[PDB]
Amino acid sequence: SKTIRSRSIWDDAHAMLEKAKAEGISTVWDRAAEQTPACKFCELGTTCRNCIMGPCRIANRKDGKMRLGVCGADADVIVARNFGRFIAGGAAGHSDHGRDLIETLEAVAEGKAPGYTIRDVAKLRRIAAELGVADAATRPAHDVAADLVTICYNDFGSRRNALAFLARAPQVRRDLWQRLGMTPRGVDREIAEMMHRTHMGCDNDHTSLLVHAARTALADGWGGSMIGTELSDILFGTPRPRQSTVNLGVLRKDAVNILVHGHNPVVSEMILAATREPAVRQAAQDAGAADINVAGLCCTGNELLMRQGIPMAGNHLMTELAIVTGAADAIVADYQCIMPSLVQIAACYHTRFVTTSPKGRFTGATHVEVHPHNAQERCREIVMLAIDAYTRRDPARVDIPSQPVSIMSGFSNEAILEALGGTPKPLIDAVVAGQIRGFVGIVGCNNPKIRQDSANVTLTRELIRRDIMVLATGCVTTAAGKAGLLVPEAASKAGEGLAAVCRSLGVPPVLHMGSCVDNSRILQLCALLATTLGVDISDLPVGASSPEWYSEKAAAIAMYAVASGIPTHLGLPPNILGSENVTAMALHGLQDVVGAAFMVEPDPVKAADMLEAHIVARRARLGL
Amino acid sequence: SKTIRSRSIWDDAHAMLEKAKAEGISTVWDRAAEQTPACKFCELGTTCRNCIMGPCRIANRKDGKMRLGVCGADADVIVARNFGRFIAGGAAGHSDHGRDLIETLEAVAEGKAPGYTIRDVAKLRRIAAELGVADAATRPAHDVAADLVTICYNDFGSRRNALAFLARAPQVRRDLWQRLGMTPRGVDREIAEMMHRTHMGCDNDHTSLLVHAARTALADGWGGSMIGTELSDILFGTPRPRQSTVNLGVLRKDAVNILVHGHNPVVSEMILAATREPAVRQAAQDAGAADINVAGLCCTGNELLMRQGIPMAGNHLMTELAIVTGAADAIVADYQCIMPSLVQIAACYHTRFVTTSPKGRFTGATHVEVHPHNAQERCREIVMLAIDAYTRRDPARVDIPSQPVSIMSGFSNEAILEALGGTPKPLIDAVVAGQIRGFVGIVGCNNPKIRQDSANVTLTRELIRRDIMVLATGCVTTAAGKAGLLVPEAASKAGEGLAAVCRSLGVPPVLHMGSCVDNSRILQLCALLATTLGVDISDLPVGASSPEWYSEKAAAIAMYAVASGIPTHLGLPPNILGSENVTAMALHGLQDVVGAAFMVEPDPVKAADMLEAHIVARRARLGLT
Ligand code: SF4
Ligand code: SF4
Ligand code: FES
Ligand SMILES: [Cl-]
Ligand SMILES: [Cl-]
Ligand SMILES: [Cl-]
Ligand SMILES: [Mg+2]
Ligand SMILES: [Mg+2]
Ligand SMILES: [Mg+2]
Ligand SMILES: [Mg+2]
Repeated sequence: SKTIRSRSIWDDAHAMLEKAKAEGISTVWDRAAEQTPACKFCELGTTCRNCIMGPCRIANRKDGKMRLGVCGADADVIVARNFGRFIAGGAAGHSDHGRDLIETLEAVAEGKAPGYTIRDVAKLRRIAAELGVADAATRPAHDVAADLVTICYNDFGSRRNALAFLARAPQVRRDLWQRLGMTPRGVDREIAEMMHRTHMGCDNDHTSLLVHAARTALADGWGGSMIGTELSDILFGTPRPRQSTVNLGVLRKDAVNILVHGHNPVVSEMILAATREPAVRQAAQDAGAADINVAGLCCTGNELLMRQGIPMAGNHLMTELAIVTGAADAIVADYQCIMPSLVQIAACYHTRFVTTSPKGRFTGATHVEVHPHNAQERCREIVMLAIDAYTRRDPARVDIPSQPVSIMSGFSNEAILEALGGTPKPLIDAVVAGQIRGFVGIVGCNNPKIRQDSANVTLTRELIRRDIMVLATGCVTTAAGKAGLLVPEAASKAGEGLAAVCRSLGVPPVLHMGSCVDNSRILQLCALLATTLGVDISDLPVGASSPEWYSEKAAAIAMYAVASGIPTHLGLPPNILGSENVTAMALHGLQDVVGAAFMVEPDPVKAADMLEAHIVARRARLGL
Repeated sequence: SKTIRSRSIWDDAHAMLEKAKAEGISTVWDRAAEQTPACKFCELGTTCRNCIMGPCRIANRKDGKMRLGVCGADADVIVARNFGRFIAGGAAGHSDHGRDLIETLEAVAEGKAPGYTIRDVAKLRRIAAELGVADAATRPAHDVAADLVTICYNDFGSRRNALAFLARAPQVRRDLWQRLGMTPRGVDREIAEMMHRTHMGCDNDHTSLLVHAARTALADGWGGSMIGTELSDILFGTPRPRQSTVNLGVLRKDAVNILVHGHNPVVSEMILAATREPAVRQAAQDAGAADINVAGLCCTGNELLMRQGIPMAGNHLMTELAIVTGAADAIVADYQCIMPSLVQIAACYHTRFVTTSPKGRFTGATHVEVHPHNAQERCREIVMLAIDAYTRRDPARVDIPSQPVSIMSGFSNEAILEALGGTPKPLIDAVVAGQIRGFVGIVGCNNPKIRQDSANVTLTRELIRRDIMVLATGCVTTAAGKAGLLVPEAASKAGEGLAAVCRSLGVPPVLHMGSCVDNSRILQLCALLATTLGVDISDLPVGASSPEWYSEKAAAIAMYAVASGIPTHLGLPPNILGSENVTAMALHGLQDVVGAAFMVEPDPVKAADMLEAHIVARRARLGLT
């Protein structure tokens, strides 16, 4: 089918799209077509629904009418407020994620989280000492954890002048933030202040609104997400390199297939542990299965991949198709990016759709709520539901379409530094020598507006060919993985300089650095490289790119990348083009404020040219 | 003009609308007409922009298309998420306001706020003791203040199971909230969680979303707003009854007129103090003025009215018209409900438009930022800017249209209890005897969709005629004031029972209880009455109404009133009618969950009937006639 061919580059997606059509199942692509064309005001950002003096629409008319909202706000204010709330929603997703990790580490410290423990005590003592816990090296681990919990919770309070992890950024960058009024102070506080500023008659200056949008996003990258990443490593282990597989072929016809979907490893790690219990495995055998097969979707899949090597079934636009295989015995979801259509598609089969979070409620789902105190018992209950669902699987509707593709995951900063011998000097030397011209983090989503993973894969191939190492996170992981680029042998696809470094280290030219919260690792790596060189992050040969983004979370990541000094490419524009001034600020003006700006370019080859050009200019700023 | 008559019931508004039209000045009414008809999907709530898989619209088409967003979300989810973010924006406005008061009290306790003091130490010690500060009755005031600051900041953290002031609610109500998952835990936390829940692929159950909307609003009424009110009383004094005046006639042709606008008294109290410095008064006289004349707009005006008796120039839809008088020499703004049109209208005159908050930035304004450590110095600079602007006032463009109307303000709960002799017993006795059949808080805004204050005033008149005492806050204050209902003599307009009680106490039938954050005073009063009677707030003969609301803050107030058990009337619907299920939950389903629901009724006489009928039903359950 020509329609099916245009929706994805992958054979496993094509096969399930044909199967979905044959069974009359509507997918995200079908609903995207129904919503095209979109409302032009909504797409431009020139619409406001923030009070019931409105709603209002703005147009650039010669007769002067509809130039202002009822309150008098112009297009610049309305667009900037909409963008600010958009970013705030993204930051809030990461904020609540990080908060849940704090609450879990606290439950461990109190001895009230059966089945949870401190799995990297060394990192616990290191992070606690870094953030100022007294005698972190020698005090009992639970006491050190309790003090770290208090520091993290205080960053979710209203009394700080700067977030705890912000001290990682170079001094020149913290000084710049302080002067600009951009320093993030509290993870929840910046979000709440954004919602206040965007109320009618509060912040009515587009520049001020965008500066606080930067501050809100920085409170994510250096706050909610960084706390999420570092505490997840403490609770579940610091990732180290390991082999795994990717695509729908990780599902097994002869096993109980449990797909974990969503974001928080507090749930998926305990689902995994439940499947490994002897009596639970025995119950699956008694049902006729060969074993229990856990496979990951989206970010929680990234987390199990990074720490346990659990194979990943797919990314955002693969989620509906994973159920269409007919082999998904249960989906276990927590929150964020879980399309509610999955509840209806699961209803077409035997599949149990299980929700686990009080925040991720889906009408018609099977709710088995999970908290640290009951997770071990509840996750065992959930696996038994999956085994019971497996006994009702219709074999005539099963179609697992592909063979899995080998990948290498686990590239935490700890893992990168260990592969380098313990210091960043061999990496710095390769950059100075020009073997590695720079680094680009390719992050973010899929979007039905772009043929699935076409731009993600093309940009990855273009960059490594130009001796630019790629750091992959989020749903881009599945793209690079299915393209064969997450293995050391993919050095054959890189330019001469990058291939030589990769082969000397035994690593791929594309390093999987984790989930979307683990974009905080890229911030940490840039801060480390800048501090070692005595420069700003805005002087490093780095870039960021989300060629196929969709979510508010992705926009917040892009904003905190830009605000931290990292030129950031987006394949698609945010809904801001109705304000020329807001657009010019995002694409150009921010360069003169924070030392980086957004780029919007749907051609991934042209995006590669633009990212490379910034890297070249940065290499000149360093006199290379 | 028939068009001008239809926009407001007030002569001062009519006069300035005529003047604005003659000078070619566009007002909020003119822009409301340009924006009518509105977008159908935006009006119904059936549109979503929460990701760039969209934007999406939900339609009812024969081919069945556009029933779902690209992610699969239906109309119920989209409408509920939109209403949830709407509520979170209102809660956030009050939240940041309360936070600023915490930071001000902390600066005072540290001795780093020249010109600020603890004006009500007795209330400081009482509130601190109520919230658990050890030895609040005896320790040094600055130590007690530091400990109270810590308790208030902890409610803006992420470690509480319940907000500190929630203990005021009766146990039965706290038990209900706890079972429902509605207990507010952290003022910022609930707002952040709402923004998370409304991200694509998180909370996709409309009942769940509305329950968290209730929790988010409760974190305002029992958190951000109540902290704001109580700390404002501690810093600037507990309101007591006093006389003042209202309407555009409070401006003086012979004076430097400084209009304070916005919400935070931390600024307007220090502007007022600066105008009272002898050297600053002398500068105004040397410029030709008789004096400096501070007048209030919107909530910061309510604040200065309640605590200093400062006359109030007008409410929401009067704000542009106050500049059209040609006598506004400076507008001093902080944040919230400040229409950016005021910047352009000021530019048509000599008026200086001064912003004072890092949060309230206006392109083209004169920014003179104010913080506790520099407010005394900066507010003096702002008043000197106003005196300079006065020297450039064009006398030929001045038209102050009316004579001011006398009002009585200052009815804090402390003042009400003092008028009752120290206890609520005489008020309960009047309620039991049926002299006062019930109480209704009339709160909230103006809205160009309704002839200004027509519904505010008609509802107030209808209720007091039916022996229902009215508690007025926000922009309703100005409406009742200009109607002549905020004075003791207005008992003549109430029914026989309410008139007798009012005359025995010497109070008006309409009690001004302050600004929009001071709607927390109404929550405190209901909680006190419920606890004294041993019932829930949902058992009290009470109601709430915003006949002419517009803001997200007003919806958050309505939501936390409903969630606390207060039947709440809105003159206009929120943008939710695109979902019958969400609408039915708001208007009916909540009744069975929290003991109260929303009502939507644009006819203020019918609104009076519905509010009274709820009051009659609650009086029956108390065993009264
Ligand atoms: S805030 Fe202003 S632009 Fe937005 S809906 Fe209200 S009146 Fe219209
Ligand atoms: S969240 Fe769902 S309904 Fe909203 S814009 Fe995105 S795809 Fe459309
Ligand atoms: S749907 Fe109302 S403006 Fe786009
Ligand atoms: Cl035109
Ligand atoms: Cl508590
Ligand atoms: Cl009722
Ligand atoms: Mg706990
Ligand atoms: Mg500033
Ligand atoms: Mg301070
Ligand atoms: Mg619950």
